[PDB]
Amino acid sequence: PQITLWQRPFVTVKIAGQLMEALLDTGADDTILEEEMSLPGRWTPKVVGGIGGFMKVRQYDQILVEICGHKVIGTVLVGPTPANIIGRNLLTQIGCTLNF
Amino acid sequence: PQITLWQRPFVTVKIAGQLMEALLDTGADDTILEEEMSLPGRWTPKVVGGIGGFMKVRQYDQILVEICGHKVIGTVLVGPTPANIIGRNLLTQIGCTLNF
Ligand SMILES: Cc1cccc(C)c1OCC(=O)N[C@@H](Cc1ccccc1)[C@@H](O)C[C@H](Cc1ccccc1)NC(=O)[C@H](C(C)C)N1CCCNC1=O
Repeated sequence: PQITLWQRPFVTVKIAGQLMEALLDTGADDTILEEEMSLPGRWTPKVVGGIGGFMKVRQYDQILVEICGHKVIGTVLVGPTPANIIGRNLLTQIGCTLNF
Repeated sequence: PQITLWQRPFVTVKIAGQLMEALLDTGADDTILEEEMSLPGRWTPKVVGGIGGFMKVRQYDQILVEICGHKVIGTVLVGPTPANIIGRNLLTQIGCTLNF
C-alpha cells in the first residue's frame, strides 16, 4: 500500500500469537513494544533515549513479526513505551520507502 | 524523491535564514527543532511527551520551512530535543507518503 500521513500511520501486527497496532515510525532506529508484551526466552538489557529522556528496555533477538501480513524477523525491544513502534530495523524488511 | 530507510532519513531544511538537517519522522505528530534554534516573536508554552518522558517547548505558529527546497508553513516547536524532527504536520504539506 501507499499510506498518506494526515493520521498517525498505525498498522496491525502479530507477534508471538498476539495482535496489536504499532506505529510505522521512520524516526525510530529500533522497534519497541509496550510493557505488557510477553516474549519468551532470554533477553539483554538495553537503554533507549527519546524526547523526554531515557528508559530501560529488554532486547529480544530474532523475533518473528507479521506486519500487515508480511513476515520479517528482527530485534524487538520491550519496555514502558507509550505506543508500540515499528522502527527502521523492520521497516527496511518490508521494503518501506518515504516518497514525495 | 523516493527514500529507503537503511539510514536515518535526514533532509536539509532552511528556516528563518538558518540551515539545519532534520529527521523525516512519521512517528511524530509535530515538528520540533533544537534548543539553539532562534525564532523571532511571540510563542506559546507547550509540553511534548516522547519515549523517556516529557519536555517543555515553545510553540511558534505560521513558520515558513523550506524542506528539500519545497516551501511549507506550519507550527514549529523549539525545545531541548536531541535532533531536529519534521513531523506529520509538515510532512503532509510536502505530499509525503509511506510506501511498501
Ligand atoms: C509523538 C509526538 C507527538 C508530538 C510531537 C512529537 C515531536 C512527537 O514525537 C516525539 C518522539 O519522540 N517520537 C518518537 C516516536 C514516539 C511516538 C509516540 C510516543 C513516543 C515516541 C520518534 O518518532 C522520534 C525519536 C527521535 C529521536 C530522539 C532521540 C534521539 C534520536 C532520535 N526517536 C526515538 O525516540 C527512537 C525510538 C522510538 C526507537 N530512537 C531512540 C533513540 C535512538 N534512536 C531512535 O531512533
